Amino acid sequence: NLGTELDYDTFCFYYDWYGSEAIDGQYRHWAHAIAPDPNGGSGQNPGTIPGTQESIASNFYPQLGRYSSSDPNILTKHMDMFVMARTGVLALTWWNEQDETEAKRIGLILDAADKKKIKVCFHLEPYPSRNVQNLRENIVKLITRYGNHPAFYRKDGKPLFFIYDSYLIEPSEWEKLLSPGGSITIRNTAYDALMIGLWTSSPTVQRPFILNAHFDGFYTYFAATGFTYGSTPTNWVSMQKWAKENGKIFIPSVGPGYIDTRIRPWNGSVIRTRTDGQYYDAMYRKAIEAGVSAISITSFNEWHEGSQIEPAVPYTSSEFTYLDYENREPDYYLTRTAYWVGKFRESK
Ligand SMILES: OC[C@H]1O[C@H](O[C@H]2[C@@H](O)[C@H](O)[C@@H](CO)O[C@@H]2O)[C@@H](O)[C@@H](O)[C@@H]1O
Ligand SMILES: OC[C@H]1NC[C@@H](O)[C@@H](O[C@H]2O[C@H](CO)[C@@H](O)[C@H](O)[C@H]2O)[C@@H]1O
Repeated sequence: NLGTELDYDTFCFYYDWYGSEAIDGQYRHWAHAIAPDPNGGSGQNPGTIPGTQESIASNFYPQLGRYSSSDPNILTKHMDMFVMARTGVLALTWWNEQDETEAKRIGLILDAADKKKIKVCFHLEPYPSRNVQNLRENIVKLITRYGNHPAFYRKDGKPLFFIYDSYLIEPSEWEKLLSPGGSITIRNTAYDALMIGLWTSSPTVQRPFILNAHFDGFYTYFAATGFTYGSTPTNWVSMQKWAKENGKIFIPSVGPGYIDTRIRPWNGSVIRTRTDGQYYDAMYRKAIEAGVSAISITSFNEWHEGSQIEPAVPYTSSEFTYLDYENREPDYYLTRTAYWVGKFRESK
């Protein structure tokens, strides 16, 4: 009873797409295309970020440098950072890449997590031609391949998946997978799981979707307050009330800030400034105050979107002057997370 234990109802969104030239053949994701402006006309030549030491695809700079997500020693350090933050579940981005380098990374992550008693669940992304049939096939593959790993997450005996952009699939399709009567149901099978869909817009649209698709719960993802109805924290009390009334699990997503203008220069309206951690505090406070049973954190290391709690350091190159953690130390967002985990556990 030290107040330092991992919390297993706290989920931190984790990305394993970073590479080094040495380990992966390229500085993967540190190099990144610059997205054209959706409202910016037809002849755009936006360019790319080369992913050199001076110029990486983030408005911030990692304390660990241009790391490889395949590097066992980087993984060990990340797991130690999870321990520091008291975040007991790593929610791994999963893009269905069906290649051996990804299979290797997933094994390394599970192994490194287990050494620190961290758990892993999968964040199922909108991969090409994703539909309920191949989703089932991939759920089967993941549970079969990893269900016996000691680090594989379970809640009251069930695996848990977050489904990004779930709303892109019709409720009549979801019901085949998620209804107890569905033609390809996972309910009452070896592959049953808590399915947590992405709540985006207004209750008028989202309430029937969640009910008719038979999702077990919902999350909101976006670190930038106000980006969607779901990511507007003043809605969370109301959202929790509905969740409780309808037997659903609400897992609001909290983040320390947002900025993606290195890769999306036209997207400045979505910037949310960290102000020495006050933004993080405000958002985490709203989640706890809503009376939820679980909280998700956006993100551990989505460096592109500037939502990361992973330690960042001050850096000025000839190419760019990076943002940093201002008056706070590089590990401030890890220790502040630990602080909020404590408060969460206090009132659970
Ligand atoms: O405009 C860039 C925007 O893209 C991403 O969000 C998109 C999508 O995933 C979401 O489902 C909807 C919800 O309204 O919005 C976009 O279409 C995110 O990367 C976001 O942070 C970013 O601003
Ligand atoms: O994990 C859910 C959701 N979060 C924000 C992004 O990480 C998004 O993925 C895409 O955008 C990133 C850059 O922010 C890009 O590098 C990646 O290729 C896209 O998939 C993700 O689905």
